[PDB]
Amino acid sequence: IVGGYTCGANTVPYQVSLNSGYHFCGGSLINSQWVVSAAHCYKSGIQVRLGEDNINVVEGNEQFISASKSIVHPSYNSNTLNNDIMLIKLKSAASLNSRVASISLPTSCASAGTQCLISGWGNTKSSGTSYPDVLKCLKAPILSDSSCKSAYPGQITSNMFCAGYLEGGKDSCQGDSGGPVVCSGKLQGIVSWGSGCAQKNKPGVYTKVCNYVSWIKQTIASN
Ligand SMILES: N=C(N)c1ccc(CNC(=O)[C@@H]2CCCN2C(=O)CNC2CCCCCC2)cc1
Ligand SMILES: [Ca+2]
Repeated sequence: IVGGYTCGANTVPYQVSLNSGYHFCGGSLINSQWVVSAAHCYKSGIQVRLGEDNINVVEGNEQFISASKSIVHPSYNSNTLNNDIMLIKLKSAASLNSRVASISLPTSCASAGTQCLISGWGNTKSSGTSYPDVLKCLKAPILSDSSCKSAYPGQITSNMFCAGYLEGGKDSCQGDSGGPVVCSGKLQGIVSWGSGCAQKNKPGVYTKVCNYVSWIKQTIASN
């Protein structure tokens, strides 16, 4: 997150870190057995880390649980990042508490202009690199689809939306991949892609979660 702030420990209790020896992606807890992340975060050997604030210090509220199964969206296209969404099953159910909580799925999509919270452990610099160890937060509005498509001609699909600031300085970034965009109490996006980070007229592009709720619900019910 570039241009954001320190959230504070466990103030985003649905935020997960995916670990394969190291943090490599975010995710969102949607019930005690399942996480949703980006398809481009797929890899073998994932451990889900819940209850995290400093990802390099054991502070006392963590739960580390191996994934038993990954399900990348059937229609994910890695070349275009269309349908950039993936479900991860936990080997054992998380113990849900005030620091380890699920986020609700949308009943409908969010409107342009709605303010959202984006969070993660990704790079905080727009030029160069610095990775935080505690969780960072950013308030950002959803942008109109027209502004989104003008920024990225021919590359935006119905399964994507932009959020952020066209003037630059505030955005998600590498390492935030797979993490949540929460608006009005619902998971509406997943950190997916963009051009650089926090560059002018290149806002963040997010997987449009409201298009996948039926797939998510049916998939979790059958797995
Ligand atoms: N909001 C931002 N500025 C932001 C930028 C980048 C990321 C991390 N994501 C990535 O780097 C992803 C995953 C692997 C390939 N990624 C890419 O973004 C590669 N570019 C795609 C492919 C080209 C056609 C349109 C799609 C964009 C996360 C956030
Ligand atoms: Ca920790």
